[PDB]
Amino acid sequence: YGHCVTDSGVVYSVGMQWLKTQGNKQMLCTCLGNGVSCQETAVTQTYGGNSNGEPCVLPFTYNGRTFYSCTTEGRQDGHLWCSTTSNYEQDQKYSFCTDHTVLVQTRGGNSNGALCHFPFLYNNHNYTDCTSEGRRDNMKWCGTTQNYDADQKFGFCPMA
Ligand SMILES: *[C@@H]1O[C@H](CO)[C@@H](O)[C@H](O)[C@H]1NC(C)=O
Repeated sequence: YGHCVTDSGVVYSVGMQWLKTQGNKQMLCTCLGNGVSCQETAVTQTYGGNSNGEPCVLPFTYNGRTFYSCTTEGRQDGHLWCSTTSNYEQDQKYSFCTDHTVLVQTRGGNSNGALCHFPFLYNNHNYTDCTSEGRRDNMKWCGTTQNYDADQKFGFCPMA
C-alpha cells in the first residue's frame, strides 16, 4: 500500500518525485500510489510577464550568463523568470515561474536516490536546504517531500 517501485528496486513513497532516464533525456517521475507521474523536463509553471505567463524558450542568456531554466536574475519581486523566446534580448520576452520548479537529486538514508523536494518540513519545522540534523559527517541531507518527518524519508544531497 503506497509508494512505487521503479528502476531496479528503488521504491519511492507516494507524492515522491525522482529523476529517471526515459530514453535519451531526464524525466520527473513521482509515485502517488495510483501510479508514477512522469513529466518530461518541461519548463516551469510560468505566469505573468510580457508573455502572458506562457512557456519559456531556453537556453536563454541574460546579463552575460547562459540560463537553462528560470532565474531570479534582476528579479526584485521574489519569484523567478524565463525567456519566452530563443532570442531573449531579441524579443525581450519572458515569464515568471514558481520557485524555479527546484529539483534536488538526493540519495541514501531511506529514500534511495530520491529527487529531494524543497522546501521540506522537518519536525513541524519547515526547511529549505540539505540540513544536517542527526548527522555528524559532511553529508548534508534534506527531505524527499514537503514533510520529511511526516513521511520519514530522507536523502543525501549532491557533492555541492
Ligand atoms: C510549513 O509551511 C507551510 C506553508 O508555508 C504551512 O502550511 C505549514 O503549516 C508549515 N509548517 C509548520 C510546522 O508551521
